[PDB]
Amino acid sequence: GGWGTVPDWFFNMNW
Repeated sequence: GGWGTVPDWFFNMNW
């Protein structure tokens, strides 16, 4: 969800 690492709604949670 924020281009980071762990997956999320958008792509990868920033954190």
